[PDB]
Amino acid sequence: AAAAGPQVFDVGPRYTNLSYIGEGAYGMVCSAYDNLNKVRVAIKKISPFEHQTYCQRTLREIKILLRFRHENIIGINDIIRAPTIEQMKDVYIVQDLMETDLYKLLKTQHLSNDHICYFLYQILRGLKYIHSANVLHRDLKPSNLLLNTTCDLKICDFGLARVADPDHDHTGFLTEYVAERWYRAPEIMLNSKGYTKSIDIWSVGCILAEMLSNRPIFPGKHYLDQLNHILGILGSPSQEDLNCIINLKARNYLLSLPHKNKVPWNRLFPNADSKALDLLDKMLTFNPHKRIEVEQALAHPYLEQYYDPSDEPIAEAPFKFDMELDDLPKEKLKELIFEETARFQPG
Repeated sequence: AAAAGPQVFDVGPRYTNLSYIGEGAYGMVCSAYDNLNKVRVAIKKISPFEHQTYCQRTLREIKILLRFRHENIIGINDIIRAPTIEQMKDVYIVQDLMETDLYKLLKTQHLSNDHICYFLYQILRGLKYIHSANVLHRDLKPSNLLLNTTCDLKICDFGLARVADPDHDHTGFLTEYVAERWYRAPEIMLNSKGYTKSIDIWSVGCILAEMLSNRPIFPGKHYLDQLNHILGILGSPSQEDLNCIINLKARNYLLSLPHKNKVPWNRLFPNADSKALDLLDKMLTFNPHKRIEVEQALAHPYLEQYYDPSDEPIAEAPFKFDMELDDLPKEKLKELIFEETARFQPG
């Protein structure tokens, strides 16, 4: 078995000339030469079978990525695992090699207006598909946007993704949340489980702001600070938008805060295209009901060079029902992962 930083990175006959390209969630990532397609590929080694949580996120990601087929969503090209459940301790996911991600790129590179526009278009084109499958990504952020050397953009990391469930979106004030703090919609901190499509549009809005300035727009240091950051730019919510928050504890928290006026986007982003700021405004709308939808965003004048709804496909096979994964034991989840990965076996 081939070794790297040894641990075991055992990827069969097909994949050779391994190079460590960092750590991931439940294992390590290497590039490799695909001896069959004659290209360098990315391979992620995953070891989740000890933890119900790691199993759930792995199964969710595999089920979604295998069902989805879209230019702006990372595909699974292969999955390497032992031929039996008993021998399966690890799973290797083979994906297109993407040389960087928007997180890494924004560390050092200034984006041209043309790059910002093309990246935003591709994010929303991928997100249109995701949402058309009745799926929410729920963890959109620069590190989950992969880029290759020709600036093709692919959304990745569906470990926190859920089937949309607007009916069951309500929760109490200060409900604990998993997805990265700085990209969370205001309603997550107030009264939302993040089970509606509008939470993903907020994250895209945050990413657009970050592309315009190379710094996170709402770098909250703590759960409620995320909201003070948002209201420090957007200003105090309107009476109308408060009237939409019926949770008394969430509404009274907002009422307790001193009045804050809106900071104009052109003051924050003086170098920005005016059309980009108009669209930013509509994505970073406090009220999730008034927030722009993905298809409206694609149709915005900022994106007019790219917009072509005939070339913006939707999903053939939406997830119509909850994937009831939350209270399945590890052992069943391992069986489902085994079954889900069976198509890639010589077998």
